[PDB]
Amino acid sequence: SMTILLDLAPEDKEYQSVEEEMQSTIREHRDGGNAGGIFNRYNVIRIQKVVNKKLRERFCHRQKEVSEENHNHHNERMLFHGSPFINAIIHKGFDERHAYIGGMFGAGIYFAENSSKSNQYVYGIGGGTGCPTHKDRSCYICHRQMLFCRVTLGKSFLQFSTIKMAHAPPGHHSVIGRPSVGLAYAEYVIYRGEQAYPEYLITYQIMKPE
Ligand SMILES: Cc1cc(N2CCN(C)[C@@H](C)C2)ncc1-c1ccc(-c2nc3c(CO)cccc3c(=O)[nH]2)cc1
Ligand SMILES: [Zn+2]
Repeated sequence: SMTILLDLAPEDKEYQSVEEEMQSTIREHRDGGNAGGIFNRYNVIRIQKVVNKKLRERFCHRQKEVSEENHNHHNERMLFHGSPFINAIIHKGFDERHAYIGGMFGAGIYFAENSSKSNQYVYGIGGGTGCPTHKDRSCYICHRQMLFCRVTLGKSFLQFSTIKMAHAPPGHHSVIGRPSVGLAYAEYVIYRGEQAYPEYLITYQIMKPE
């Protein structure tokens, strides 16, 4: 459906809040930077607010159903999502028919509290072949994009190791993978696309350390 992208000004508190969450949640990955590249900082190019009436309608309708099953609590969290399918997401919304089958919690839609974890999926699973132009997973030239999303978690089912599932457990609305001594970083899983709204579209580069 019809999507409008509104540019946030770098001087605005809103743009600054999104960049602060993005920059401050960067951490070192176990693959030594193979999937997302080697960097300790991003160069934020643009931050846009995604406006889509039909997506907002579907998200708000689902929030009400979740609230009803969760003592009138949405349990909403702002979380990162990196994907080669950014264009489809901002126009058509998140779709569980395009879930990550290979995911450690089964065929769900995966979100991160660490921007660096989502950066590992911008070009595909495991970084795929990298940027389309230079076939480089650590490309410092190409402008990357990721989303900072409103995610309705409702009643979360907490897990610490791999358990493949198709849907959240009975009475639950999401699955959370927690880090332990185990997972390196937390993973947030929804099994219904309408439980996430792609609120912010961030255009950035990973920065090559000096
Ligand atoms: C589902 C899929 C198919 C595909 N394909 C292209 C080639 N082909 C067209 C098909 C084979 C299909 N490429 C990428 C994805 C995909 C996209 C994003 C993620 C993703 N995962 C995350 C995780 C998983 O642990 C944790 C934390 C955060 C994230 C995150 O932000 N994003 C996973 C997979
Ligand atoms: Zn490139």
